Amino acid sequence: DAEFRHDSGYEVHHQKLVFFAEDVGSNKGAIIGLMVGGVV
Amino acid sequence: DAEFRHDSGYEVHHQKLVFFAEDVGSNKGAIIGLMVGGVV
Amino acid sequence: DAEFRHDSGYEVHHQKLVFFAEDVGSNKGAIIGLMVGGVV
Amino acid sequence: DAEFRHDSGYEVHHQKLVFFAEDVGSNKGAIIGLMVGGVV
Amino acid sequence: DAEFRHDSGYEVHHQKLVFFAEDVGSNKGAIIGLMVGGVV
Amino acid sequence: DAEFRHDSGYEVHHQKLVFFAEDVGSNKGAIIGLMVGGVV
Amino acid sequence: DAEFRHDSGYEVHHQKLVFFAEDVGSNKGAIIGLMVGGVV
Amino acid sequence: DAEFRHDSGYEVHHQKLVFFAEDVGSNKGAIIGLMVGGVV
Amino acid sequence: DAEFRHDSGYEVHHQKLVFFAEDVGSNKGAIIGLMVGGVV
Amino acid sequence: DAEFRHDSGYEVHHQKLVFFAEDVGSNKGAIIGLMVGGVV
Repeated sequence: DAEFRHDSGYEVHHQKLVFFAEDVGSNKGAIIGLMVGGVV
Repeated sequence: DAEFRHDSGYEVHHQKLVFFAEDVGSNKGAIIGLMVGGVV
Repeated sequence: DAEFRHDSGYEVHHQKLVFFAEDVGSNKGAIIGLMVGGVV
Repeated sequence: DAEFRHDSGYEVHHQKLVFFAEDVGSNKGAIIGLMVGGVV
Repeated sequence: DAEFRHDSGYEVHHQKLVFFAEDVGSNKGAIIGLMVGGVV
Repeated sequence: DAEFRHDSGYEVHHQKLVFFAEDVGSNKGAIIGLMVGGVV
Repeated sequence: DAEFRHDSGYEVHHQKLVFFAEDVGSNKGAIIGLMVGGVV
Repeated sequence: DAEFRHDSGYEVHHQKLVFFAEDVGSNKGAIIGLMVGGVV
Repeated sequence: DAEFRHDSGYEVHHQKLVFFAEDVGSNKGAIIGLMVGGVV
Repeated sequence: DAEFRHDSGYEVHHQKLVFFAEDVGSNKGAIIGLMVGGVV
């Protein structure tokens, strides 16, 4: 319901070689998965 | 409803590389999984 | 609703590499798994 | 009351590599597992 | 009032590699497991 | 032709789904690897 | 050296899922490192 | 000692899921590692 | 002493789940490590 | 007499689940280690 009202939080403050999934407010009741990798 | 116009703050940072998921408020009953690997 | 009239704060930061599931408030009746590996 | 006003805390500042599941407040009737491996 | 006092602070950090699965303050009725291995 | 001759080896043969990197005869020199995950 | 266009083998298959990396008898510098995971 | 001209073949047969990695010959000055995990 | 059979041979195979990490035939000055876990 | 030979020239397997990590043939100036764990 409430989400576009204000920022429930924050992430990231300037960096290199970084990735993520920013999802807040209300999650969904199901299934989720993710994978990542890097060399050197 | 679950989070009124309150404060709450979050920030992410790192050096080389970083990744993940960000979910605040109230999670639901489901399933989640993640994996990561690197070779140097 | 949990997280009654409050603020709460959290921050994450590492060097080499870091990953995880950043979630504030409280856990729920579900399942979660994570795995990571690196070669030096 | 569970938590309090102002920043509740923080996690992850500096270190080689780290991963896991972060959840404040109180844990619920669920299950969690994680594993990591590295070769020198 | 619960864990120790009102406002507080928390941060995660160490060496080599570290991982955990749980909530700060206190734990509840649940289950968790962790394993790690490496070769010198 | 050190790569044909008779039947070097064999196994199972035929499947529902498969993925990887087939490298025979010759290969590269350095470092190789990555990370992958699948559900169900 | 017996590596340039040498022999490897055969295999892989069944009726589910398979993943990995196979290279002819040619083990060079840092090679073959990573991690993988899957859930049912 | 090594595979001095004497045939060479390898085959892998699994069922549910299988993963692996390695050089079919001689492990020279290098390093290799792998990790895998699965949950019901 | 070092391989001694027609059709060379083969390696890797199982049912439920299996993992292997190591150079075939012979090995030299190197290092290898692997770890795996499952819950069910 | 060669060490526990099961890789090259043969087949690698077991029951339910199995894993292995080490140099097969002759243990020279090298090091290898592996670990695994599982729960109900």
